[PDB]
Amino acid sequence: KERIYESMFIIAPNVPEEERENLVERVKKIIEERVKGKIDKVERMGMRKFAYEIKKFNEGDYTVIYFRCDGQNLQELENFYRVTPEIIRWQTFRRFDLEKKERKAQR
Repeated sequence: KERIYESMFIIAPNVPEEERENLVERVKKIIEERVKGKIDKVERMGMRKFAYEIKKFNEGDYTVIYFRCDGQNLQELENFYRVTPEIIRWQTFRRFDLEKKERKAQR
């Protein structure tokens, strides 16, 4: 069956908010068209302060995207992040807990 992932990415706070929203849209399209993932949820968490600096910023605009795919093209997303300096931090995780939960819901 398909695997469930989260990807959280943080946009630098000196990027205008409309450009921030466009970056979000670009990430969605990378997941849809390149990862070949189905998006389940986009959580726009908005601006949040860090414990200590990241790339010399003290805050950044958080988004988490929950998606499912076959796990074979995840590098498409990683490679988008690698070339996009406006995204100052990201992390992508397979959500085994959510896969287990779904199997449980189904029975």
